[PDB]
Amino acid sequence: GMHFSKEHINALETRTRAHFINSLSGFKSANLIGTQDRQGNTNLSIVSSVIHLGANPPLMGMIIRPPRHTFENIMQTGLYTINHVNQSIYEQAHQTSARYDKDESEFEATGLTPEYLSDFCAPFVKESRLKYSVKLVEHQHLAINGTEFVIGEIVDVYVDDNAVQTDGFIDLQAIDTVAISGLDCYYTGDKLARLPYA
Amino acid sequence: GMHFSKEHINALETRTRAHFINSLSGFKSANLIGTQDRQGNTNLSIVSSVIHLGANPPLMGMIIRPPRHTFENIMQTGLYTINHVNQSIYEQAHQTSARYDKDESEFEATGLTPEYLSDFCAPFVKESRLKYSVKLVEHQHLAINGTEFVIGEIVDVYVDDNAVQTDGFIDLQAIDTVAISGLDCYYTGDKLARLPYA
Ligand SMILES: [Ca+2]
Ligand SMILES: [Ca+2]
Ligand SMILES: [Ca+2]
Ligand SMILES: [Ca+2]
Repeated sequence: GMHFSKEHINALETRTRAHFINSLSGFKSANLIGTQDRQGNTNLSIVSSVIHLGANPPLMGMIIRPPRHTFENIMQTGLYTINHVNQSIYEQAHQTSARYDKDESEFEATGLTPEYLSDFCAPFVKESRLKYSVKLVEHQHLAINGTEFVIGEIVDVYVDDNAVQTDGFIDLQAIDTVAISGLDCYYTGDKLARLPYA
Repeated sequence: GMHFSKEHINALETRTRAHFINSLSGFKSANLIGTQDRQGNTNLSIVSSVIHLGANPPLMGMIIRPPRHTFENIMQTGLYTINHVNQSIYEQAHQTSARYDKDESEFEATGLTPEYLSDFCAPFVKESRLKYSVKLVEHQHLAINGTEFVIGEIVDVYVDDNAVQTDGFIDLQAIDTVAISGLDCYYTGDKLARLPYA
């Protein structure tokens, strides 16, 4: 067993320490966040920080890193979409994180395709098999490191046919959702089992 | 494609809605949180909400659901361990979530084994292959649904030999870390690829 002390971790070069600490949370979700400004200019960003907050009411949280437009659009319009990345699109999803021209939509820049549904004024990713609209409820600034904790209410959900079981469970491996580890590693899930209420 | 509206989701029975909304974040990390009270009584809980907050300083966040002892111990002593669940121990990890006697340690109650390291006064899970000590920095109460957002600084990390690559990356599949989806589904990761800075 190897031991990395607090001092040893601080000694590491910035990028090495980044890969290392970002690996420590365990698996993370891979989601595309669809937004637009008030003039209808769209944006799309991959994030790995979507976190469940509750089912009643249905609340989802995410942490925004210390592009600017995704957070700015959310703050200005209060609307966004969350779209599962899947194995067919994880390369294009990853590409959204590149730095683009100020007015360059990551939808336009990549092979991903926007989609508007149910009068919701933020674009969905057409290629995503599980996605939902979200309305901003609260944002909390974390001064400890400059992150933003964005809290929103789930509105509408769209999911491939046959994916949602009668008890509400969705098999993420069956719809080919991908997971992330570290800053840049993508994985599919291989189901072990569902375990009953302990 | 199926569409579940806000109204449809609210119509679902509590447990069905729970499975459904908890599936929507995508994959989640599976971590055991080791704690003890001021008298040395230990506790252990599985959580699926550990989230990366930053690498400099190294901060990890977690959301505690709306057992009491894990949060109480953290608040009273300011110390806890975060331990990756792996394929060999996910059944026992799941069992920690059962309701136990007031003074019954989940270490004692399950096949998992406590371990103290480097003078840190919170127990580690011996069987975990990636684990770290954490010191409480901040806790924020979320009144929107009664959750607690617990923020701590990573102190010491312990990891199986050969797991940490020279660039800091840790292959979670190689150390057999497990992921969670929904409320009760466990998975291993099957690596697709690491992608370069876009
Ligand atoms: Ca050593
Ligand atoms: Ca496109
Ligand atoms: Ca329909
Ligand atoms: Ca035991």
